[PDB]
Amino acid sequence: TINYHELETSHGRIAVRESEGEGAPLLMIHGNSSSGAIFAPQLEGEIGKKWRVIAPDLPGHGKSTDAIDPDRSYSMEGYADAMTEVMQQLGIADAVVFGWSLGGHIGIEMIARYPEMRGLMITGTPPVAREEVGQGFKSGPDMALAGQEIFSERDVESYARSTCGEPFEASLLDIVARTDGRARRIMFEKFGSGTGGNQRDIVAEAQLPIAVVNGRDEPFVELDFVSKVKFGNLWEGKTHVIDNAGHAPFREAPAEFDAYLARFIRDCTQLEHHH
Repeated sequence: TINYHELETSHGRIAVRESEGEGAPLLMIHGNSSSGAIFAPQLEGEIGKKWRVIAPDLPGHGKSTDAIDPDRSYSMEGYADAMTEVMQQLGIADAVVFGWSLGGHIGIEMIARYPEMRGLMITGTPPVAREEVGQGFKSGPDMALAGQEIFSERDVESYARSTCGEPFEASLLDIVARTDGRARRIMFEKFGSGTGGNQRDIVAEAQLPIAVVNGRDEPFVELDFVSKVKFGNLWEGKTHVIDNAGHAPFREAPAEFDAYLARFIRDCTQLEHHH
């Protein structure tokens, strides 16, 4: 079973889901207007059965409260601070981190804050400097929604369908509709303004293994750009692409995604470590 509990943090009350796996811990960080509940396939499947999968809800998302201070919390760096505080409270310093989309950007910001991170996998995330946003992302009809505060019952359906892919479930509406819209607006403005660390430079200089896994039919991320990004230590020496998946391969193509994630976790935690 999945163990659910809530943490009182400086950012607000944070909802946390944990699998019962006895193995090394994996923090999974959800995307913009999503929730850790999206990682059901990993929490409840083979990944969560073996490893201790931790899937919280960001402030303003899911079953977490809105941020005590939106100006502090709703940014890639603010979320990274919140997740670092969560891991401190959970007593876990050496998790492997998986970040989906916004969660991948948060994971990149966590590299400086969480130095014993054993690896970072990013999916739906182009590491970009602020001036590279146009190169790293695909312009499109749903792109503006990322930073749009007010969602109607539509501009909730469109967002949910494009970000989560097949299969669509009504429960996805509940998740997206709950999101504190201020979090979209403030995060987006701050990212475009470079209030946090330059993500291009961070991943180029990072020594920990970074894995990059995307769906081939990504509607938001330019895969050609991603395949050209410099990483200090790119896992298996290339960026990886899963056929018949878009923005959310961990739910669209779970067995194939899990092959990458399991192999990455094993490599980052179960191999002899040298320098």
